[PDB]
Amino acid sequence: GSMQAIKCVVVGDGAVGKTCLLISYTTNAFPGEYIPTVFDNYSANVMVDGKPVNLGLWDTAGIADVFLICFSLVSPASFENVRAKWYPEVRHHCPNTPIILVGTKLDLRDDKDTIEKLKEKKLTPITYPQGLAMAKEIGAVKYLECSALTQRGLKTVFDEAIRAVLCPPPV
Ligand SMILES: Nc1nc2c(ncn2[C@@H]2O[C@H](COP(=O)(O)OP(=O)(O)NP(=O)(O)O)[C@@H](O)[C@H]2O)c(=O)[nH]1
Ligand SMILES: [Mg+2]
Repeated sequence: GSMQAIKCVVVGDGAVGKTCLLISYTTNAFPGEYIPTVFDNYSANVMVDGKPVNLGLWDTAGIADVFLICFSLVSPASFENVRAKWYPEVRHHCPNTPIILVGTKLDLRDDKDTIEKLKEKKLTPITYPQGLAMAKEIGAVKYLECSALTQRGLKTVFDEAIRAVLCPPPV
């Protein structure tokens, strides 16, 4: 053993939950404490489809094998920036590198008070069909929703980032 190294770079607007996504996945605990930019990258040794992989995860302020573009499901402004900023920025460096679109803070999309404070701003959470359509719009290989807090959807984000590298499409 013998494992494949895969580099994954995580981008998206400020406060969408990139750091908490990576820490929750790699330590299995949502961080209830301050996180100094001491760490800009995290690591996980994972088995996907019977294949041992060293997943290297690179965090940013909001050569990759795969990118995660993240937006908060309760921030329409972060969602618009997926196509306005993050997709063009990734594609200038890397025309072909797969992208996974990730909607974060899934626990808040059905949260009553987060729905109610948005409604004061004539905003509403991003729905699953809207996210899926934005993924098609930016040519993302997959669209996934997750909560770092509850860990719902969290493992699948990384499993899919890995499958995107290990199993590229025909062509
Ligand atoms: N309810 C909920 N809050 C979350 C979740 N993930 C992160 N948060 C909260 O969202 C805020 C931002 O999280 P953080 O991971 O620091 O975001 P970031 O994208 O790294 N920010 P930056 O780009 O500035 O470094 C924090 O208050 C954090 O607790 C989640 O899944 N659910
Ligand atoms: Mg951060």
